[PDB]
Amino acid sequence: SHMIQAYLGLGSNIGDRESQLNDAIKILNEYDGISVSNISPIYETAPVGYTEQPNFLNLCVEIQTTLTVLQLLECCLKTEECLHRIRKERWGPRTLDVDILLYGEEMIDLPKLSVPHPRMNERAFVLIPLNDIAANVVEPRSKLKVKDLVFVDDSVKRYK
Ligand SMILES: Nc1nc2[nH]c(S)nc2c(=O)[nH]1
Repeated sequence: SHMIQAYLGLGSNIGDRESQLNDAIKILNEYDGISVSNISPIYETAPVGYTEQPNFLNLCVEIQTTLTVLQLLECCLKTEECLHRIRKERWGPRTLDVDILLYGEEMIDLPKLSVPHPRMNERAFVLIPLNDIAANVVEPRSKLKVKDLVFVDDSVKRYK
């Protein structure tokens, strides 16, 4: 029953984006082994990867968890599946991504999962809201605290 502090990155660009983020946090906190303990501000962020698609809202969440990293990944996938479900066929699918950004101070390298997220230091839509709740946490690949990894990116703006 060793409690680990972990940080998750959440994002949605289709549908009621703020509602997708809020629901994901609520679902995650409903698992017995996960307690949501802090939430970053939401940021609106230009899309990374394909450029012709809507802007994302992104945030990060701090959790206190007794789950293993792979148990945590299970809860994340179960939460994505759930919030992807269509409401009305004609309104289209909904999106939500939930990624594990940090799990304690551990480095994990498995075929099914790398934590810290391996290219997360490339992504302002991760590091800017991460810095609001995890400024002093050391990211173990780089050995930098989040506050020192974070960089200026004008494509990421506070949403509210
Ligand atoms: N800004 C931004 N771009 C993204 N591309 C994918 S895929 N996922 C995301 C995301 O969550 N945010």
